[PDB]
Amino acid sequence: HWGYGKHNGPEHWHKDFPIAKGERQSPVDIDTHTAKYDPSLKPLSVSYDQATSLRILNNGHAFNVEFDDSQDKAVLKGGPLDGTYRLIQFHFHWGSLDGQGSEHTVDKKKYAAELHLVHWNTKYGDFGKAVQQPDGLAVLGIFLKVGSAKPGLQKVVDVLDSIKTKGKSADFTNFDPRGLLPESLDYWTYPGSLTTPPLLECVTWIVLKEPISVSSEQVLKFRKLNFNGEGEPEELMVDNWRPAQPLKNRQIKASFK
Ligand SMILES: NS(=O)(=O)c1ccccc1
Ligand SMILES: [Zn+2]
Repeated sequence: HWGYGKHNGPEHWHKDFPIAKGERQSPVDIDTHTAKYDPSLKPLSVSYDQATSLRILNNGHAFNVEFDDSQDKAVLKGGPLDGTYRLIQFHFHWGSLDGQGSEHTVDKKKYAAELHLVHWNTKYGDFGKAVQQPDGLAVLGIFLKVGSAKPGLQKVVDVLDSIKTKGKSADFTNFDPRGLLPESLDYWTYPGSLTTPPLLECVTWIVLKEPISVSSEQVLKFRKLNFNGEGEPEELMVDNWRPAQPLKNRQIKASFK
């Protein structure tokens, strides 16, 4: 099965998932000087006040905080998006060291980690149908740098001990994802894909320019998670990021002048 090891990592994925070499793969390097301000972008609206988190799960690749998406509770609208996109889950990608871990890069700079808030287009009824559409998903990406602690992340950090290994889950109700955002909503946007198999080309990426700061201690606890299941040889869950892919026939647009 696919993973992030030398034997099953990003360089191998194309053998099971040929779209890995496709025309709109993610992540990409964001060359800030080539990205162009787009006046046609509408104001971005992140509306998370009624979010209903449910559970946190170690899926053997990362951990997902899952939300109730049976109604328009936490939604993303505006910006490059047509219509309403509902939050279904968030997760992170991170490194073994502070100098790597992000999937997107900014002028080739790698951040320590990257948060993905995953949303599906409500016009398609469910997530499964949405991933059969070129505009099925919107992922809000947020970079993490190591510095001061992020208070809104601590509840996540403290529950990780209970989901150490693949397949473990825990209740995670009443978590407010608003606490994971930076001050500014300035962003870059481009059409791309899921960054893990099945690598489906359904995503409008919205990558915030301002990183959030998290403490060394917070990211260290991410690195104590395990890729393996309980009772199996320990393989630390680190470096669960795909590197930047060819931009090909795409333009990255900026929300800011
Ligand atoms: N990593 S990502 O593109 O946000 C992703 C989201 C949902 C499923 C698989 C991958
Ligand atoms: Zn992701």
